[PDB]
Amino acid sequence: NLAPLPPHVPEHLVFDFDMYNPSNLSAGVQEAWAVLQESNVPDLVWTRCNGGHWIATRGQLIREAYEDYRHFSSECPFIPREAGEAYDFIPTSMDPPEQRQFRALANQVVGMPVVDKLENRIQELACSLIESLRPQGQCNFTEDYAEPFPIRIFMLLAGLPEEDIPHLKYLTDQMTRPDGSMTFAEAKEALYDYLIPIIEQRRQKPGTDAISIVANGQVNGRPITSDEAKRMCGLLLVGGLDTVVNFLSFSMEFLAKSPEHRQELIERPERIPAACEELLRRFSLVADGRILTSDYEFHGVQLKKGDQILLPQMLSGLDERENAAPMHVDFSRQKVSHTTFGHGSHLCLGQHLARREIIVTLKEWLTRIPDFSIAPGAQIQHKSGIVSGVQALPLVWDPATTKAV
Ligand code: HEM
Ligand SMILES: CN(C)c1cccc2c(S(=O)(=O)NCCOCCOCCNC(=O)[C@]34C[C@H]5C[C@H](C[C@H](C5)C3)C4)cccc12
Ligand SMILES: [K+]
Repeated sequence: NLAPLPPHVPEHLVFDFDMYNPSNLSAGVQEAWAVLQESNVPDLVWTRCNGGHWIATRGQLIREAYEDYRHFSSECPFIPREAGEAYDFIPTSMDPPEQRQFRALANQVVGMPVVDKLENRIQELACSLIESLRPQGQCNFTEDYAEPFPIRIFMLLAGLPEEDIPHLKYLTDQMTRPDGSMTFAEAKEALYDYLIPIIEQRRQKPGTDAISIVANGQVNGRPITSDEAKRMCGLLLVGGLDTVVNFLSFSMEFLAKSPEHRQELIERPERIPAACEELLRRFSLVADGRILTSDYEFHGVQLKKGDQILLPQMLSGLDERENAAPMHVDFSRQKVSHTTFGHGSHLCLGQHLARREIIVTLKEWLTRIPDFSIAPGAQIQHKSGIVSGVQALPLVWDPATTKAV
């Protein structure tokens, strides 16, 4: 489905990349996107897929556009446009300067100080999940560890009850794993519908959970509205789910296929934080974007007001112009540059929580289950979109090589 080429887009910049079903996807999703960085592909191209939009293909342009919020607005951040148009999460759908105070409030509840009182539940959570799988000699890592882990952490951050996990999980999957049964807007309303009463409850009777802080916060002078509070809690919920689920999956798929990298981390556990950083670069997975606020020439290319531009956070660290031999994982890589957590005013607020979740997972898994493999005969399937991922991750190990800890 190739949308008619707008008159202002020259034909030499056309490259019909499909972000939801890239060709060569079977070879790995990062590799599928990296086709945009082969030598005969311009720094900035137009695809007619998914309604028609620009794609910046190089770290320098991706970073620049993310810095220039005046021209590249978060008001419509998703492709296709209809999804971008409905989306009203806070602060991701706002531009500076109104975004600033909402980001400050969100930061209180997911920021670096909060990551200390949570560490213990994160550690405990990772250990009991791993210990439950360890004697089986197999799991589907995506389903059995990756999925339950971040939602359980969010419940403890937001002071919500465990029994709600399955309902909430059903709601969020309906939003981010579309089978096409309902529109983005439709799924989002279903989600808000759960959240609306909880905010009502916690505005009248506030506690000390993240939802209570948000719903009773002060922004831009005055108290936050119930509408604003819902739009914030919606994003605090979903922001840390698919990203962490899919990232851990990519990481574990790599370690399962790489005994030498496994052993490196087993022999030298102090290298885990650095290995986390290099995996973050290599298996970067987010791609959202911006909408042009005005006509604007960007690196020799005429962009038109209302044009959408995909600015793939994924691509910056895969750019061979900023990391030599980018497809190779080197835990001893000396200057690891990436925009995996974004760039500019919307830089991931959960990046510190995310790193703890990743580092704790790797530390605790390698200690209990040092030697594991991809199940024999399994072909690992990837999916591509705004948050790329792993369909399933069947792993196997000999329980006799494991230790209860
Ligand atoms: C591997 C894990 C994660 C990755 C790769 C990731 C990636 C990103 C990216 C690329 C953005 C920028 C979006 C944009 O500019 O439009 C972002 C923003 C954000 N992230 Fe994450 N994220 C992760 C985990 C988390 C977690 C655990 C949380 C906490 C619940 C979280 C909360 C947020 C929030 C609230 C924003 C919006 C910041 C703003 O608009 O000012 N993220 N993340
Ligand atoms: C034109 N056409 C026929 C169509 C074709 C193809 C698909 C279509 C879809 S669609 O169903 O594929 N589009 C909806 C998919 O987007 C889900 C992502 O939102 C989840 C919330 N995540 C964040 O807020 C995040 C905000 C930021 C950035 C990331 C990571 C994290 C932080 C959380 C996302 C809908 C309608 C039409 C479609
Ligand atoms: K919008």
